[PDB]
Amino acid sequence: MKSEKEKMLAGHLYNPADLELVKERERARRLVRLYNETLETEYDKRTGLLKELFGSTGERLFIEPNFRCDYGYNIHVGENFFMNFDGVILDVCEVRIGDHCFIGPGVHIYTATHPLDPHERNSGLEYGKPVVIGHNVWIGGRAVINPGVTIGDNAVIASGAVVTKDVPANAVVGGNPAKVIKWLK
Amino acid sequence: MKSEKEKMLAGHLYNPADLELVKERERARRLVRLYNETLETEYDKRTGLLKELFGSTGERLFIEPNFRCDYGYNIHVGENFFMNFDGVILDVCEVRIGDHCFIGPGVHIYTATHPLDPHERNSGLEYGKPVVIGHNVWIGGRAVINPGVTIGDNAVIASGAVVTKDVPANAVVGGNPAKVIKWLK
Amino acid sequence: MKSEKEKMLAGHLYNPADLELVKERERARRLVRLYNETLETEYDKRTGLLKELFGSTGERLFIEPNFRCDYGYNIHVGENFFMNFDGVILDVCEVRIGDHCFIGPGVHIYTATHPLDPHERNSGLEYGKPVVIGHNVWIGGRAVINPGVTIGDNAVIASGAVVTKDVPANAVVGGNPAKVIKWLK
Repeated sequence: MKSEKEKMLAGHLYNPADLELVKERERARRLVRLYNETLETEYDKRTGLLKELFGSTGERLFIEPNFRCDYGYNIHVGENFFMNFDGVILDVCEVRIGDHCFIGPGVHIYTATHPLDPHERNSGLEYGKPVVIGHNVWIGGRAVINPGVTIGDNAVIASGAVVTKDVPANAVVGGNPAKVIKWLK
Repeated sequence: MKSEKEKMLAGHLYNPADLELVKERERARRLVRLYNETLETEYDKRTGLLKELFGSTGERLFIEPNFRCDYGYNIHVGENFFMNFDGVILDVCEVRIGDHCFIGPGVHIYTATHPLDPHERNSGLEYGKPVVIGHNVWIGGRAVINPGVTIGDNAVIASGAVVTKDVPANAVVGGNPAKVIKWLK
Repeated sequence: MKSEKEKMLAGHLYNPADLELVKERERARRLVRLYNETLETEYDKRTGLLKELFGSTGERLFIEPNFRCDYGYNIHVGENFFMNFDGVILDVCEVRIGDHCFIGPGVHIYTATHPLDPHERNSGLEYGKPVVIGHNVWIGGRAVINPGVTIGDNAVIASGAVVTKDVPANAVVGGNPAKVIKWLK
């Protein structure tokens, strides 16, 4: 019989008050606290903390504080990852990001969600849907990436865009709900 | 013969530079500073601080740092209140929230506003309009709730929604300005 | 024969990893760290730190922590400047703001941008376009102001608005992409 963690990772309904999940969120918040307190010149300390926090990385990555996440271990980024100030990644399920990603400030990436149904939501059970972002993606500042979304290679998300569905490779999308506004290839 | 505080709470034009109001904002920011500095495992200290800061609460509530507000005492939340990372509540007038509220990260709830007219606005005088949120409401991350809005029981605010008008009970709204996208239950 | 800083300020492609630019960014973050750590009652220290950080100011200005910026010296504000909690100003190029500005919380002002082509963007070279904001402007909470935008005197930006083009004087804009929704006269 599946644990709440197994249920969470599998995209099934789970209880976030589970003791194992609580311990793991406290661990993520501890590492995030240490991260957000580092000085602007402590690059090596920052790299080390991020490689410890995330599930996987490439050689190089840089994130401006403040940063926020749920678990840490569900975040997998490619080479030369960059995220500007005040980002939030709710990584209840996997968040997999490709190489040479540029993410602007105040960007929120969500895998966490609730049942829409009033009665179901009030159970207090939640679930997640993974987010996949390809290579050479630019996510404009203040964008919102919703659970279950896949963004294709070379795509561009306009600043302030609320992305509610998959974004094709080589597309620029913007607005809310975001839609294709330009093709690059 | 009304004080600036009395005019503020009544929804009339008032001067925020008023000494009494300045002191109360200083007090809110002090409690918010103490709150934001608490460690991820300091649940009891957090509960205590929020109960001191807010006008009223139910038995249990939890907010992820960072949190910001203006006064504290104008915020009234129901049972099992949860607000995720980096929320802002500008509580110049009352913000009343029902039970079992789930609020995502980076959500802003405003009761503070200015005159549209330039001379009127440069008077420097401001005003407020209260916000009322019902029971079993889910406010998606990065939503904006404007002054004067009432959100009905069971409603869902999509991530990134900018809510400019009342939301019926059992409706799902999304967009900017938010509109009804479906009905529930 | 131009330095990366000279290309940056002139709106040309530049490399942010330039040693001079890195030094200058570290200075800005240092001063921003000192600013964000100030207590709610340290008004004089706050005023001094902002006049050090910014390119130019009027007599009086106040920003609620947290604040973020890239360089500081490209930010020029007019008399009686106010910015609420959790603002971000990416001042790769000049951000010039007039007198009596009220900026709500969580507002993002960008001058930094990337090429749309992924090979061109993957060069890692970036560029900037200045933002100009007139006098007596109200920027609603959670607005996003994109590079190259000019906002006219007495304009009002609705909360949550994503401003992708110039805003006429005496106009109210709202939405994403923002459009004029009311003329003030």
